[PDB]
Amino acid sequence: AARRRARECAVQALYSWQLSQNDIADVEYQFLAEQDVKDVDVLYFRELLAGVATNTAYLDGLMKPYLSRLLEELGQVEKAVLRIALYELSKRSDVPYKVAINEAIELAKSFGAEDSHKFVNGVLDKAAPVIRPN
RNA sequence: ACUGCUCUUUAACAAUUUAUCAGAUCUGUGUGGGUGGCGUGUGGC
Repeated sequence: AARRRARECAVQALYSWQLSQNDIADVEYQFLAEQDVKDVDVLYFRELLAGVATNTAYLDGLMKPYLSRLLEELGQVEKAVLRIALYELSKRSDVPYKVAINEAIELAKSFGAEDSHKFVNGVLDKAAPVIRPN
């Protein structure tokens, strides 16, 4: 509710970030200004704002040859969701493959484009090597 | 400590009923166009 789902409490921010292209600090500023969210540990809020570090590219660079399609064609919602889910394990190292990927599959159902989970799960099998000591 | 372990490689068609051989006008700036009603009073004839 609070710890894990925290991600999907602020993927909006990510989305808006990946659409606004402004200062991420002001991004979280306007986001917390939008509503008082209590299903998120503010430490995970700081993680989400830390999810700006350039390895973002690298994590899509992680799958850059491991892609079924192009990158920009992956919608901004999928872009942000997958980018933060890989920011868990590509630079932040929060949890193993099963836990974080169950998260990335369950907490994108109220945002996906009616089929997002199939492709994110089929391409996220790259999450197995990124933590090989699974 | 003590709600939280993969669901498995992206949108997912409406179009529809004789019938066919396709079957000259692109003007104006000539110009009229850019204080009274009523009442009362007075006086006159």
